[PDB]
Amino acid sequence: QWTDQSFIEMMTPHHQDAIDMAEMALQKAEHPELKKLARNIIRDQEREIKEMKTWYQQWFKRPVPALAMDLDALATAQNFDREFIRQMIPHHQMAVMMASNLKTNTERPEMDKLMDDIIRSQSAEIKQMKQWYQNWYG
Ligand SMILES: [Cu+]
Ligand SMILES: [Cu+]
Repeated sequence: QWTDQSFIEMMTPHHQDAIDMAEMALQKAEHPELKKLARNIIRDQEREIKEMKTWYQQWFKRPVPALAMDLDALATAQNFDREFIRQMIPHHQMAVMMASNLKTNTERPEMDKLMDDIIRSQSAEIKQMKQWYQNWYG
């Protein structure tokens, strides 16, 4: 059962990985649909990281401590877009399934709004990537 603290500790680098892949995609992606996604992942998940880091400080009197994606496998992948989606889909799935779990445990209104946002946007992005993968590679 996830608590507010351990969730943020895990979700922070998880979001950071997505941002890092999305930044790489601004350079290496071919399909414009993918770059529009990346620009959204960057904007929306940097904002959530910033909030998680803030809340963590406010609630736990210290910054988020530190110590799932393979960015070198993506960098040297023969087909960037295919490997982006192949990694970003299950990555988003962990986010969704976790956000749903914490949703029924947390008592903080900040986390409850955050869970809904994750569940909402990331599920939608999954639907887009599934569709793109079918059109480009199906
Ligand atoms: Cu994340
Ligand atoms: Cu993701």
